[PDB]
Amino acid sequence: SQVRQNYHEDCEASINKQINMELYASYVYLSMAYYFERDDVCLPGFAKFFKESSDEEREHAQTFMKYQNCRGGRIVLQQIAAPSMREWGTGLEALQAALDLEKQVNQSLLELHSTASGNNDPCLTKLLEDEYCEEQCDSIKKIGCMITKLKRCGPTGLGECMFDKELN
Amino acid sequence: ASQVRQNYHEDCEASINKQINMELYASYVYLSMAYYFERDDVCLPGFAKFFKESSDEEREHAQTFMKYQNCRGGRIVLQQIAAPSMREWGTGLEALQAALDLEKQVNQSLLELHSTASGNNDPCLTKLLEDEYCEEQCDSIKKIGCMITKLKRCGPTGLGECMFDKELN
Amino acid sequence: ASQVRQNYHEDCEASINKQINMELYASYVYLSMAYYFERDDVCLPGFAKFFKESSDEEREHAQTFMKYQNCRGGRIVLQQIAAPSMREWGTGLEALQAALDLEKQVNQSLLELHSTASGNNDPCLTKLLEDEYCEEQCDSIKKIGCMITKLKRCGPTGLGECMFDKELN
Amino acid sequence: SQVRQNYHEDCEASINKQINMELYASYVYLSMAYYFERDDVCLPGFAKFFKESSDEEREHAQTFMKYQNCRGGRIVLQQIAAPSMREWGTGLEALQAALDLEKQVNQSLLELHSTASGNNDPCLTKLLEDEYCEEQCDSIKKIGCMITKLKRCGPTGLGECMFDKELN
Amino acid sequence: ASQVRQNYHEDCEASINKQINMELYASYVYLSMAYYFERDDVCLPGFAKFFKESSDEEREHAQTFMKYQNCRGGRIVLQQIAAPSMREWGTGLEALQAALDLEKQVNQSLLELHSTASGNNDPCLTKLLEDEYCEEQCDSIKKIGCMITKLKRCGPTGLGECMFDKELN
Ligand SMILES: [Fe+3]
Ligand SMILES: [Fe+3]
Ligand SMILES: [Fe+3]
Ligand SMILES: [Fe+3]
Ligand SMILES: [Fe+3]
Ligand SMILES: [Fe+3]
Ligand SMILES: [Fe+3]
Ligand SMILES: [Fe+3]
Repeated sequence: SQVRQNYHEDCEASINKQINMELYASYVYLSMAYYFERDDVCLPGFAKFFKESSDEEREHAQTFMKYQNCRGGRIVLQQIAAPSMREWGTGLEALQAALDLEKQVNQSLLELHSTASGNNDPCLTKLLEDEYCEEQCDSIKKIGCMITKLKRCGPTGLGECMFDKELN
Repeated sequence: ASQVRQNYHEDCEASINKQINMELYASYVYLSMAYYFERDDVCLPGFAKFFKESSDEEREHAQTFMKYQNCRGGRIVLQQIAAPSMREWGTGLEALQAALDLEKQVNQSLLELHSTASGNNDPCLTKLLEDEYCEEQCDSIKKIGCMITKLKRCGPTGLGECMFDKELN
Repeated sequence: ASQVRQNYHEDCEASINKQINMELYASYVYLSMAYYFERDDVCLPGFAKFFKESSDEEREHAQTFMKYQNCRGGRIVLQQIAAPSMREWGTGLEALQAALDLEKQVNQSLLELHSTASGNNDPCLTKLLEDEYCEEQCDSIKKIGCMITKLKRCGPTGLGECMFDKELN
Repeated sequence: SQVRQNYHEDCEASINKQINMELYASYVYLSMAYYFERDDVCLPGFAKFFKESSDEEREHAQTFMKYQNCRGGRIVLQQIAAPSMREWGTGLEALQAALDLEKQVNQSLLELHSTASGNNDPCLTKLLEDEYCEEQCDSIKKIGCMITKLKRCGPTGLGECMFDKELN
Repeated sequence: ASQVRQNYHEDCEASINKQINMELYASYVYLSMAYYFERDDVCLPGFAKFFKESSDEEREHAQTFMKYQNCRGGRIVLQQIAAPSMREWGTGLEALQAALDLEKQVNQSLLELHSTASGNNDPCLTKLLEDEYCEEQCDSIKKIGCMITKLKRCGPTGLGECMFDKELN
């Protein structure tokens, strides 16, 4: 490829798995979002929050797809796994699953940060610092704080309603 | 002496410096509380905002006594600012109680500053205390006392703590 | 530990807390310089404003590390803020060379933290550390260096100190 | 009380009597105001002036009530005496009674200023200087000047009419 | 007496009248300084404007005490305004040190009035006196002190006097 320069083969394949990981995480958040719009659940604040996180994750994937093209590597998209669950239980259990999801996505980010370093691609490591750090710490903290807040407000009943309203 | 020094006693100057350190101390305390309420296991952003503002407020009060020192020709002597002895503030209610006690300590020290300036017939010092550390310091004490009262009523824990923090924000 | 914690070494936590203390101390020193230049026998409002803004900036840097400590689910442990090395900062030039030293000292501590953060596989700490030490410390250490050169040229005392203080303001 | 600090018991009770004194003075001015709206009197300038002074005094009372609460003392409101008169006579006699009223309210203010001083409440004395002085001297002078002016303009007849119009 | 009079000692009345005279004299002196610096062999318009505004301010202070005298139903008794101590005020620095002296002198008389007002149980006189002596006399005596320090630093004559006069303007 005419633009390819100092782009290791294994950085190329790791970028493709991060793309799949973000598309998957976007799919989970989509599952959670419409689970909370069910008639027997009906937590619209939760639903909006997970709709947006699913748009966010789909945007992160496209960011890694654009970086792939811009390095002259070639995107390899695979199947996107079905979400592990269909019914996410309570609002609290959804958030705990989402925190796990976010940590799973960001562990995978670190694994790609070491592959970028152990191949001397200074500018893929530059980009990953602007994902895995730049805003990852703000996002992991945000779900952590939501969990702390929901456990305080009382994780069921009226405390779950009040938490929903201040999400929305 | 000084150019701009006119009816300014020595132990007024040393009490002013003691007051500067006290305000800087209280500012540090509030800074401790502000970022405690931003820990991921706490997450009381309304509490955090209130104490961050009280921290800035206390710092500006320290600077008011610093300008007045310079202005009567005294000399600012700045000392070490001790860290709060206890930085696990616990609940929102425990922090408000510690804060109320802090406010009264600062105001006790000011009140003793007011007697020393009385036994020196430095009416300017007594006036500075009156124009700056009384109209709103009786308000700062009352607003905390009133937050305590509200937090107690709403229930000091759980859902009522949440709704208190919301109405604070 | 804390549930948001992920890849955060214990020695990084302690070094962030040391850096919070350095920035607060930095801020205290600049507070001293600011009100010393507001003394009725000094009256350099340019220097005074400069150090008072540097003192605010330093306090802001300290909160940046406090926020970050909370990010990674570490524990802010605040320490006593030492009294500044002196009270009389001498000429405007002496105050500036002391400030340059103080800046290099704070930046030195960032470097030790930077190595510690690199030898612990913490990409995001070194990213944060790298920005503060490099991005704008080649702003602030350069600008104080130029002020020192400019004040030596304009003449470090007398009329030249006056004109420097005006062009600062 | 959790906020109470350096607030002597006798400053607390004196604040309550000043509250009653201001509510009383507000009641007198209300009497004077509607006396001057009587069909056989009909001095609308006088009436407006006394309506406003009755609002003013009711506001001063509330100021002392807020200060009581803010020091953590407790408000004790008593009966409010009927005004000493029903018919205030001429405009001039109303003003002379009002000057007496104002001096009676401000003497009571001084008595509370000495109690605040002889108990070392620097910040109750601070507040009373912002009532008994801040504007008391301006207000006592204003009624004094009105009396001087009405005696000049001729205190009865057309001079009373002219004075009314420049009040209004 | 007068029918608005209430709690107003006879010796307070006489001391207010003395203070009216001091402020008018103060104002006259500053009038001298202003037009001396407008002489064709002096031509310092900065100093000239400064003293001409101080002369207006002093005249305003005098009317403040006149108004107050009327408040308490005392009698304004005006006295002859003495000629200023000289006509040639010398250097800008000498004029400023004379102004500092003049300000301290007027402020001295306020203090004697303050004690007289306190030893006569006149809370409102000392309140008024306290404000003028303290509130802005730590404005005006400090600002002249800083001008004196600044003019000594910039060099009290020659080019430095020029630059000071420009930064005044
Ligand atoms: Fe993500
Ligand atoms: Fe304070
Ligand atoms: Fe306060
Ligand atoms: Fe810094
Ligand atoms: Fe800096
Ligand atoms: Fe009244
Ligand atoms: Fe004056
Ligand atoms: Fe003056």
